[PDB]
Amino acid sequence: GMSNIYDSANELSRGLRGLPEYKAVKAAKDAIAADAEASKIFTDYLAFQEEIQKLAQTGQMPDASFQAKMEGFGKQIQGNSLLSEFFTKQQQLAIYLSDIEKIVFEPVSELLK
Amino acid sequence: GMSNIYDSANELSRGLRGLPEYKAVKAAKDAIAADAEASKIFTDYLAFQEEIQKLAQTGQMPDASFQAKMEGFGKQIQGNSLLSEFFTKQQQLAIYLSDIEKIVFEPVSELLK
Amino acid sequence: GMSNIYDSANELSRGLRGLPEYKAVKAAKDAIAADAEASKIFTDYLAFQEEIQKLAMPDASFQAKMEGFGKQIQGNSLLSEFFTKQQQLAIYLSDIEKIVFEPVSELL
Amino acid sequence: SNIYDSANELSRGLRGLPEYKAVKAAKDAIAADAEASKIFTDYLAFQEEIQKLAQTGQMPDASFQAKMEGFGKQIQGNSLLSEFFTKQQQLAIYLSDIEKIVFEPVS
Repeated sequence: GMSNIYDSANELSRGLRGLPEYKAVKAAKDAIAADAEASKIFTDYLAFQEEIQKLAQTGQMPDASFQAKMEGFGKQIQGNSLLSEFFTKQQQLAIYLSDIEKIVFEPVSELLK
Repeated sequence: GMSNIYDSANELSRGLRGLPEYKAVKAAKDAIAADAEASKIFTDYLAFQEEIQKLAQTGQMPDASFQAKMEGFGKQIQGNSLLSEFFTKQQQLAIYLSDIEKIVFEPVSELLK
Repeated sequence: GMSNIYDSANELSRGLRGLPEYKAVKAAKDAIAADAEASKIFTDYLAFQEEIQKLAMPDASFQAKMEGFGKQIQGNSLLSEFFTKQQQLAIYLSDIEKIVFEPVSELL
Repeated sequence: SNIYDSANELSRGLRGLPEYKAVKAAKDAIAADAEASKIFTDYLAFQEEIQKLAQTGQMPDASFQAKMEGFGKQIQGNSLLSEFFTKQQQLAIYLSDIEKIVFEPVS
């Protein structure tokens, strides 16, 4: 009953970790970590995440510094094979997980109505 | 392959629907839709929640007005037994839902944190 | 042009710090800092702020916890003095912000 | 030297900044061009999106990074947008300082 929920959650989990797209993102993270150059840009993009929370108090007008700074980081990612691999594999996975979400939480949607 | 992932996602939703906890929130939510006044407080509460979580991106505490508002909603909830039955029962369902979140969906998102 | 902006800015800054409403709030926050009991409730309440992020259906757990801190606040005089005063100040500040940034508003 | 007087004096100084004047000029020009205006409107909708994405703790994904990259190209390829985004950086320093100096010591 409760066991059903956790049995199915576990096998759904295992199944997703078996996807070539999961394998690829994880291997890609490991390759960023082994690479000085990739790793440094990743760590800085990570640190840039809080500048995005700044934005959303200080953001009625378009923030030109932010634009340039985010765009800069973008171009660094595109020019680094390890980083663009990570983000494109991550994106493919999040696409697939989003359709699984829809199935899994349909009984909850039924409760918002 | 992606077939068996879908089978597992479909099986997990069934389990959710099999939870007595799920069953109890569904009965509570319907009893609220039958009542025109519990619906209005419920509707009003939901808009108040989304007001609260707009403070999520300012990192500011809820002030005396939000506190005053929540006191009000809390009196309305406790003195309306359709509302109080739903709130008590949603808490019990909530644990399962956040467990599913945790086991299945959060890991892909964490790739970005 | 620039010096002007910076002088007016200084003047307004010192003016706001000299408002009785600003002082009332600073004195009330200091009183919390000096009361071991209020200090802890306040700290706890600060820590509940990461839970309104997690607020990413009505969350019953959240309403109860939030309702709970509200009552802890109304039950503590130092806390209920801080929040009341802080609100009075917030209305001034917001008035002033409207004036100062009206030229930016026109840009939107 | 009361607060309303200082706050009014301060906003009039803003109006007087060449940096302000240069941003108003570039916003109005943009207002009068359908091309530039829709990108502006879209960019702003996208800022909102970044802002809401923000609070999740995540990095912007490949898709957000690509949206940003698209807008970058559009701003750099459109003259009225280039003028605005450049003049906005310069004004931003003054707006920030006012925030820093006036408001955060009482908030």
